[PDB]
Amino acid sequence: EFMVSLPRMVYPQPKVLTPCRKDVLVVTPWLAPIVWEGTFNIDILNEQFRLQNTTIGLTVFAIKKYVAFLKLFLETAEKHFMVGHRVHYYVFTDQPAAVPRVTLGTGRQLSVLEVGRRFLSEVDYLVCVDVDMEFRDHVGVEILTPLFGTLHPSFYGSSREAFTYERRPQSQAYIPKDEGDFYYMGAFFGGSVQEVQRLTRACHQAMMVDQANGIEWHDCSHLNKYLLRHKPTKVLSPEYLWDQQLLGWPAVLRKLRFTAVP
Ligand SMILES: [Hg+2]
Ligand SMILES: [Hg+2]
Ligand SMILES: [Hg+2]
Ligand SMILES: [Hg+2]
Ligand SMILES: [Hg+2]
Repeated sequence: EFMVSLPRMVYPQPKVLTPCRKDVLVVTPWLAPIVWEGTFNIDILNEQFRLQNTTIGLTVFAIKKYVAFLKLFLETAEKHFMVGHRVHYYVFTDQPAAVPRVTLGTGRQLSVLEVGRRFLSEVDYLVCVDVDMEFRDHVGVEILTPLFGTLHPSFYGSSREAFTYERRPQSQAYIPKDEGDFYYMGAFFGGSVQEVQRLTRACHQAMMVDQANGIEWHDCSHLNKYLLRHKPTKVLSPEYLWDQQLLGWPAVLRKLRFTAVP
């Protein structure tokens, strides 16, 4: 779409001969940024996305006992997720009446969809996350792109042969030992509505094929196969999907933004 000029802004000059980070990879081999603290100026990005009147959809499934995680999830999203931008939460649940009444900031809305094209007209981007989580620091427009995945926090330092991809050749999710860029976790992915729908359609079909052939990480295996074959346009660092009880707070993580609930 047509993009208006940015206003005058005052910020430190980028330093061509100073790397952002010397401890981590900040760009994939297909030139997608890998999003770590210290790589982005959020004021620039906020301007760019507000000038497009960007709306972000946040989708969460909360079935059976998982409804209990909604209150903390939504309260913390209010403090940390896309603050200043238009947000539409979509809570898919078998217990609509048990969704807690959480107070939202202006320009933010929540829809409860009961489970046993709306997204295209309502939001620009869709972000798909697990509900048994809390935001502890900024998660903002720096993630937005046509298609993103997030590095699994248990495997970011692992060699690809150790990745727990699907290794049975009979599965549609099969990845051999000599293939793989990263191990992505399904607990946080997203993109444009069109790209997220492409992904979820592909995954659903591959899973149907495997079921027909008698074969069943499941969600993570199919995601990982899709993102191998359709490279994400941004990758989120493990700042964006962490478990402090399991993994601590290593020096490489400057912020812990979205985490497991103890
Ligand atoms: Hg930098
Ligand atoms: Hg989704
Ligand atoms: Hg989702
Ligand atoms: Hg897939
Ligand atoms: Hg998937």
